[PDB]
Amino acid sequence: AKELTWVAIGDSITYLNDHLDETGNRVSKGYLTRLNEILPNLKYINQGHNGWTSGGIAGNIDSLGLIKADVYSVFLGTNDWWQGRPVGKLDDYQHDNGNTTVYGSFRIIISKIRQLNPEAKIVLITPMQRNDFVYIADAKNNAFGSYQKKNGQTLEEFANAVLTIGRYEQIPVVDLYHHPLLTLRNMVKFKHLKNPKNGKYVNYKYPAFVNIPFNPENNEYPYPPAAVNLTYDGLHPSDKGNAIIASALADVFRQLGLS
Ligand SMILES: [Cl-]
Repeated sequence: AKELTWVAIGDSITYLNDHLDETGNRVSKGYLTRLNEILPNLKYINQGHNGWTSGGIAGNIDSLGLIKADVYSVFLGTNDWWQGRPVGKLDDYQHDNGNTTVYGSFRIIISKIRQLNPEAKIVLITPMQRNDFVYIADAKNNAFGSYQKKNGQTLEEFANAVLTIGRYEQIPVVDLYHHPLLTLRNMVKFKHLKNPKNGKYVNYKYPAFVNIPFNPENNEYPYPPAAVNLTYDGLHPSDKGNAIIASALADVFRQLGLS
């Protein structure tokens, strides 16, 4: 019945597929679930680790319980960007300079996959753009969007590194970063914020909201249900976001002959 085991390696965007309560139930189907609806012979294993960088994945690579499978996807980098990890250069992927850059981490991860199954298909997924993130369970956990550099690096540099590794290895890449539907303006409808001039709440869409302070101690959660668009919190995909991701991933799986 064309059954294929698919290990999905990732961060919270992958993790949350099977923990919808952690989205505040804003999401009903994650991208693994949706991929499987499109390609029902693909049997996912969720190796998404909540909050992890590619550095964390690579650094713990022998302790994740990774198993032999027919196809692996790797969807990492957004947390590396936020944490300011150096992207590195292709040389860090080609040679063992340690788990000290994103390129280095991908070297470790792809090498492990090939150890597990030298015959397995591999797909890389670039980070999606992200707007201002506010954690639904604790608003003190927040981050600015990818319109701004973090530690001198753009999120686009991380997407470009993934694309470069894909080209070097002749491994297909799902480019979410440059996906024409996955734009900053469509991440959230508005941020619900106090107007500094009068203390009253106002719906500020993007890019207006970049100019309005958010104080999590003096402001309700700034992304009520009405704010959901491609994400429910600035960062993590909504049902709509997950559908677009799953469709893009399904196209690549088809091209690889996995359908
Ligand atoms: Cl699972």
